[PDB]
Amino acid sequence: TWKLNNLLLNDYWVHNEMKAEIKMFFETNENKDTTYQNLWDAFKAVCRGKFIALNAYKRKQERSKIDTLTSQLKELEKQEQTHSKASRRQEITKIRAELKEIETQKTLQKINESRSWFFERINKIDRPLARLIKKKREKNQIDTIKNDKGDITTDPTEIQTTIREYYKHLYANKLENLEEMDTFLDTYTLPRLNQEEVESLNRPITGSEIVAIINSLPTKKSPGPDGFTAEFYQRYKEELVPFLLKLFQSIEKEGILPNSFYEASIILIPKPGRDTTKKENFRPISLMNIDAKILNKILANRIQQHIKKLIHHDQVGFIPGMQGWFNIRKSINVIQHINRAKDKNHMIISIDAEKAFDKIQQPFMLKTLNKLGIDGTYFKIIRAIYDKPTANIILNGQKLEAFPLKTGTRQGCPLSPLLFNIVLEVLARAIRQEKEIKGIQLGKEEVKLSLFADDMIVYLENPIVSAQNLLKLISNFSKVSGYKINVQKSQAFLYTNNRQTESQIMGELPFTIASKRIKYLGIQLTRDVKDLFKENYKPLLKEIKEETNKWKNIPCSWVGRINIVKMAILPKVIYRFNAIPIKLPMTFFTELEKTTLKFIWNQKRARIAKSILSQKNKAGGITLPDFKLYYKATVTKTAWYWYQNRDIDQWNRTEPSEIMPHIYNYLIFDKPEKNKQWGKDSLFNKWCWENWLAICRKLKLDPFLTPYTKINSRWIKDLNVKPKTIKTLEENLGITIQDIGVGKDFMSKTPKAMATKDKIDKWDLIKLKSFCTAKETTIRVNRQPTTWEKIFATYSSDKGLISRIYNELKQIYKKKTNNPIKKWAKDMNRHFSKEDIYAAKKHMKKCSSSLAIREMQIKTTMRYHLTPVRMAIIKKSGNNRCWRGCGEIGTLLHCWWDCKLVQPLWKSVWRFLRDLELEIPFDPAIPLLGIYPNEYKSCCYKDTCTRMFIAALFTIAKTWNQPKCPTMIDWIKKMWHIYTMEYYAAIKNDEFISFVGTWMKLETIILSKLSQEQKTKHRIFSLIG
DNA sequence: AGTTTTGTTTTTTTTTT
DNA sequence: AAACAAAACT
RNA sequence: AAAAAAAAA
DNA sequence: TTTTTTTTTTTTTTTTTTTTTATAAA
DNA sequence: AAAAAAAAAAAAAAAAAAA
DNA sequence: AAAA
Ligand SMILES: Cc1cn([C@H]2CC[C@@H](COP(=O)(O)OP(=O)(O)OP(=O)(O)O)O2)c(=O)[nH]c1=O
Ligand SMILES: [Mg+2]
Ligand SMILES: [Zn+2]
Repeated sequence: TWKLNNLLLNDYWVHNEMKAEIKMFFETNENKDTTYQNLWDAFKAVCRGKFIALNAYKRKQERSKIDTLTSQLKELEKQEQTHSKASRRQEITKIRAELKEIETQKTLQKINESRSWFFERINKIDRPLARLIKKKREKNQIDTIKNDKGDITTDPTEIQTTIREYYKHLYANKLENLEEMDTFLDTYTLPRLNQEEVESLNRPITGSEIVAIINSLPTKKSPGPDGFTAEFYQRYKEELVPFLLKLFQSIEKEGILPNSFYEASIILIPKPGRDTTKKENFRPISLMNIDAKILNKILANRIQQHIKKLIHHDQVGFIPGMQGWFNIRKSINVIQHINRAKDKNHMIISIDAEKAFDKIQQPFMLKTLNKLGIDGTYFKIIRAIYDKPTANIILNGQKLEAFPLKTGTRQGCPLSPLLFNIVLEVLARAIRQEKEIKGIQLGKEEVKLSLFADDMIVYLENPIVSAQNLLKLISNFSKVSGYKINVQKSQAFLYTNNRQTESQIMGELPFTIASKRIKYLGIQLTRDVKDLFKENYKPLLKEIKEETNKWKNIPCSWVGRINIVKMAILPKVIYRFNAIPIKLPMTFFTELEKTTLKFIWNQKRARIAKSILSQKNKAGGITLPDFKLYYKATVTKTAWYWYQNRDIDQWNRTEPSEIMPHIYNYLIFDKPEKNKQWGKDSLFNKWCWENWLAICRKLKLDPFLTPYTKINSRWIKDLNVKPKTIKTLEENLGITIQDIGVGKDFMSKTPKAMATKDKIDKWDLIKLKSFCTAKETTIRVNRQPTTWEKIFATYSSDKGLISRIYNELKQIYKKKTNNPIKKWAKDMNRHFSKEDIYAAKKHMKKCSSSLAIREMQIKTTMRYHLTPVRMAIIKKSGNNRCWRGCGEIGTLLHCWWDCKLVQPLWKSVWRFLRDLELEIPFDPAIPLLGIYPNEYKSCCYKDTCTRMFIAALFTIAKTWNQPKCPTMIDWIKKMWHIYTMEYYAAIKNDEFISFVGTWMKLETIILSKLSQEQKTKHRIFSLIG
């Protein structure tokens, strides 16, 4: 089976001829005889023909030389068999040399192109470094199956039969009781779209909507069964989009898809931590054609706009703007309520659907869409999509015969997650409506359910009655929907007063009772909340320690090991903070910091101080992660939700509250409280407040009356004003006191405000007028807002809060550090200005794109390298003399610049600089630090000089303690290595116009100095010329 | 007039189902 | 995380 | 070896 | 009820003690 | 020579007792 | 060397 090779798209000739047939095919073909649905499948066949012909001609042509050499050489040696001749043997030798030459040239270029790609990515958070810590990807091979007879069988054809019969049977059985589906849908009250919303679904597709979806398709993904990739559609989007538009307009009119839209390839993926030999334990993922996914993406984007009308906020899975941590914190709050309660009669149940996407009955799903009011061209296209889908299974690389999909949604389709949620929402609305299943009461809140996709947790009171009635409702939903609950995964916590009562209830119900803990959404829920640190955070420390110990000998530098900690450790640490922001002992941070540094410095003491690595400005952009500041950023983030006061955020309302249950609405940018018994038992919210207040006083803010203080605040409510007045202002003028006006501007800011000024209850206005015109009010409200205050007040999205708060916290807590650049200035007798120190820092960032070259420069500036002076102090010895043996004191400036064994190399470099006809003083600050004297500031040759000097640093460092001169030829080899890596990458990026500027002059000089012998031994030849 | 800072856009990996 | 664009301040 | 949402660099 | 005083915890600053054996390439 | 850790002080908040 |  063909697949498009994406490298084939790169090529100028291939693009030109393919782009020519795309135009030619449609202008010839497009006539009344044939529909677009057929015409589109005919086009794809022709286009697949062309690519195979163009591949073959390309691949023949590139060996044409070797064809001619091999025939020509074989002809002369074919004569050599009959008679042996001298001059023929000479020509044979000549041509046979050239054949071996081109064999070598092809081999080297393959190696150098591979190396160049890796040279750009090294030590970067990228696929190579990700793969270094990963194991090998493990192949998709079924060689053993547990058999229907109970036997283990490895006969391949019996494997191919046993798998196919099982997957064919799973999808086969379509329910047929359509009368009962109506009766259940009538039983319960469901939402509906209005006429304006419905018109938004059914509107015509347009060219701008298509190109937007093409631009966003993921690159580097497997194609569908017809073999075309996302990169094809992105490349020819100009020619294709007119014809794609004609296709979708034809599908709207008729509700008929092309035949290829139904095709998909199933690949079987083993589920983690289950027997592979059981056929029961594989996940069938489906590969679909990219044109079919472009249509399905259109439909999913349209329904997603409305989805918050259809789906209650108990469901957070797949929904835009929701967070999984919402359900975690709500659940922990409920468990604490049960722990405190005097009379315990309560149960908490975790439920998962078995094969949730595969068991959805398609007739019930289409009835549900009609019951919500979805009809017209949108419903017509959805019905066409489920009309006859089929799958082929690809086992051991061999493509089996295809079966119909009579049930389920495809797992691998963009439209499947939302359709599943809309069907599950019918059951959720039924459970909430039914009052003989009793929720738990938390002050004024009732909590029955939390959902995350197919994952369900249920909170019940009086379980013997409530649990039986829940099961009966799910039985009835199963009969119509096909939904089924997964008996192996399902667990409960049961709370009762006496052992006898637990014994009886356990006998009734089908569920498995968890004594200590239930794993939930990535974390452990504990039966008592006091256990919460022990079960979640102490394991996480132990798991990070084991993980760094395994990696201890990986072959990367401290630069790469820092990036491993960011990529692998940091995401899981942030996830636990965000789910469970409880108050953590400082020993947690001490253990986490020691472990992480011990890994980065390879169990030897640090070469560069963690203080210096803290700031991006220092050490060339390399920066260490600060775990205490990420913790603080996560804890204070909650205050953004307190200010917003959203009706969806029921997770915030459910903390225990004897005193002042509304207080969190009042805390932020609002007036202080004199009662200080609130949040006495709070797990999360009280600790958030104490962190918020500490940061405000660090900044020297007054947090209590601000440019952002709301009209709906305690300030105005302590004035005794009627709610009709307060809400009138929010409806008419704005949210904040500043929107009203204060002092001189009290209402007079705008004509619409002065028009309002008469509209208020006569007594209220005089009360307001006194407060707004007071002297303290005028000063406090008129000040400029800081950046900290803008984070919590201004932004409408929660997106990216941790990232913003962390960047503020690093400026607020910024420390003093020693500067190595000042110590260099003391080793030389010179002063460096603030402008020089800035130049050294900019050079340390901009010397190269590769981390390999940048690391060398960073190590040199930051005084990384050991010296005899340092070692004499450490070893408590007088033997401070140069390891090379020139007899002088081994200072760092001796080692790099002044040792007579190093000096002949640096004079070589300056002799090249004179051949470039530059002029530069002979001054250690220029090559080592990158600090040039002012006259040279404006020169354009700095990029060339940077490659010359860093090559010299590599040469000296590779022989650091050895009693011999670094040589000019070793320098030339390094400089040529860098030239080769940059050349192939430059062509790949088409940066080649810049590349020729930098290297072209330098390359001519290097080649002039070598002999033909040296050039051959070291393979030094021009890649530009 | 030049340099520095802020914000958006393109590219990586990890978390859940 | 990088680079480019845009606006303000030295 | 595919999909959706979220997070960080 | 309000104000004052004492106790505990956390953060910042300064002093004192200890280190690794060469490096880049891999 | 340089980095890290420990030690000591200072500051604020919380709780109790008296004005 | 640490990708397709
Ligand atoms: C993890 C994962 C999940 N999905 C979707 C589609 C199904 C639902 C539920 O997944 P689940 O693990 O319950 O699997 P399920 O089918 O429910 O099988 P079980 O019977 O629950 O084991 O999420 C997916 O598309 N890709 C994935 O990699
Ligand atoms: Mg499931
Ligand atoms: Zn020396």
